[PDB]
Amino acid sequence: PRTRRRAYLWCKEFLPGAWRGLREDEFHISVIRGGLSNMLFQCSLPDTTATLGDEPRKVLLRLYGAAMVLESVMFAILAERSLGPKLYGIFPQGRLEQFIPSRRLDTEELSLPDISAEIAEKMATFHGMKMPFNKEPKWLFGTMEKYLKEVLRIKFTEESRIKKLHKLLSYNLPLELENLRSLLESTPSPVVFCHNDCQEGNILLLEGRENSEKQKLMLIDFEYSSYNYRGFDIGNHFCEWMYDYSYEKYPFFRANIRKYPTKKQQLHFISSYLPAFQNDFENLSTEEKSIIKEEMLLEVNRFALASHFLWGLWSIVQAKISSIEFGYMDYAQARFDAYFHQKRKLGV
Ligand SMILES: COc1cccc(NC(=O)[C@H]2CC[C@@H](n3cnc4c(N)nc(-c5ccncc5)nc43)CC2)c1
Ligand SMILES: [Mg+2]
Repeated sequence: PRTRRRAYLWCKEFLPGAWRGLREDEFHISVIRGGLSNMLFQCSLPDTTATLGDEPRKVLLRLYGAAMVLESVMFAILAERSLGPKLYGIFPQGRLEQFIPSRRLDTEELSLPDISAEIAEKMATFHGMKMPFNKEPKWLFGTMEKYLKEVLRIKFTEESRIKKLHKLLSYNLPLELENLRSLLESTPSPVVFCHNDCQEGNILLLEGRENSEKQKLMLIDFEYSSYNYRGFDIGNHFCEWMYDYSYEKYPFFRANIRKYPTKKQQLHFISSYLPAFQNDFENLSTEEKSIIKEEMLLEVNRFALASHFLWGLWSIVQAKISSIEFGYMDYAQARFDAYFHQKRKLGV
């Protein structure tokens, strides 16, 4: 399109070497993810054109479509620190990032011992770093209260969605949030820099590193990241073991309660997290380690309720406003079913 030109100009003007002197009739762009927001494209030199210096042959273009300062600063910082794709270009419409040869993980891979251990280690790393953002943990209850406010105001026109929403509203979401509030306020959890969306779709498996045991993954997509309770980040990740967003028919996901990590799988994950986060931890006694882990299991199982609640509310608002083809109302109902299931399991 016209879009094609613009993208050519971005690459020509922002990228070094071969790119600088490149013609419009040599530009290779393809869609990776279309839509109206956060569109993703692959852009590349002709296979035929040689590279002057260090310039990449392929880049990823992200377009904002339809807090900008914050996300940009964070992405740049993560690039500088080698915990994210390099930033090659930034502009009002979007950015040019490094193209990492890789694929996203699938849902079932989250439970593989070595994958899970590395995710825990990466999360521990992310959690231990300093970022120029507000350190007060207002994000969790702030976001829930914001989405709850939207939810309570939403009017659907179509009858199907009116009834689905009516069933969700019948839980008494305001009162249930206060129930969650008293539970979580009685559960100490350290405030750390949280990814807040640590799912398979945000975890790259690096090409050529598949044989590495401990270093084959990169966490990406920090758009929800904030200082938050560590319980949320781990609990949210555990919840993600149940949800597979690759299903190709309506509602475009599958939920499987049975796939929530067992006590053993949770212990495996936190056994890998804790030494990467707490430098002393390795040197503690067996009983002290055991005490910490048992406490941490209670912590993250309770914060998993907020994952269900927050993303359930979020998903209701998305049904009203999103352009993505996804069964948002059914996903909201699946999160709320898991919320009540997890409360029954915990006895809270
Ligand atoms: C609707 O189809 C989709 C939706 C999202 C992502 C994808 N495809 C991929 O993620 C593939 C594996 C990773 C590939 N990749 C190489 N470098 C990448 C980069 N820097 N970012 C992302 C990326 C960014 C935000 N969300 C998902 C992936 N992806 C990068 C792109 C192709 C396909
Ligand atoms: Mg994402």
